[PDB]
Amino acid sequence: TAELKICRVNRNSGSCLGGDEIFLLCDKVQKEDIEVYFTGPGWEARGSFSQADVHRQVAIVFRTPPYADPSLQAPVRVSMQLRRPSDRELSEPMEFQYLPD
Amino acid sequence: TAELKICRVNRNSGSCLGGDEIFLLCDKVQKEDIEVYFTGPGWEARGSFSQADVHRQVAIVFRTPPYADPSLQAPVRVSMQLRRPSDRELSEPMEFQYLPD
Repeated sequence: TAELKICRVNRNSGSCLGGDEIFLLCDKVQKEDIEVYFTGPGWEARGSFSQADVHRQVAIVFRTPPYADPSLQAPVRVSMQLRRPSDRELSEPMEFQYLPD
Repeated sequence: TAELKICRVNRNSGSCLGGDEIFLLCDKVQKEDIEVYFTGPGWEARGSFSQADVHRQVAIVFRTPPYADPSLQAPVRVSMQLRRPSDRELSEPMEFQYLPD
């Protein structure tokens, strides 16, 4: 919200086993102070990427973490958004669906 | 090379039928003065996108053009570069494999 805005992603669905490469275009973030959060009832994990994975401050390339359930028979919706660890500011969520692999 | 540089892509392969969504991260570009130049023996096609697909001057999301031949029975490797129409500037080539489809 406010400052944190996801402009586009390459995909918004993905295996519950994690490891899907995600291209996230956004407004200015600071590689040193940024994270990509996945949230749902009883669960929360971050996408994996390095400061190096943040492109010109307006793009993040990371891998989705595995969902809390690897034995998913159907899709589970989860909120994916930018988190600034220092102040916990969150971007507006974007629906992500972990599906059965 | 110099002005033009492709930093990262979501994929380096796709249907010879074209229309695959590509996320290309690059050094700074002019949206009105930028194109994605696919080149091959006696062939050159272009990435389809609008100036709105250029995210903050350092990213382009485009649909690949179809390959010269739809009857691909094997993968064919072609070039993929950034091009700046105004001065015919070219970035170094990145390989892109068109696949049978």
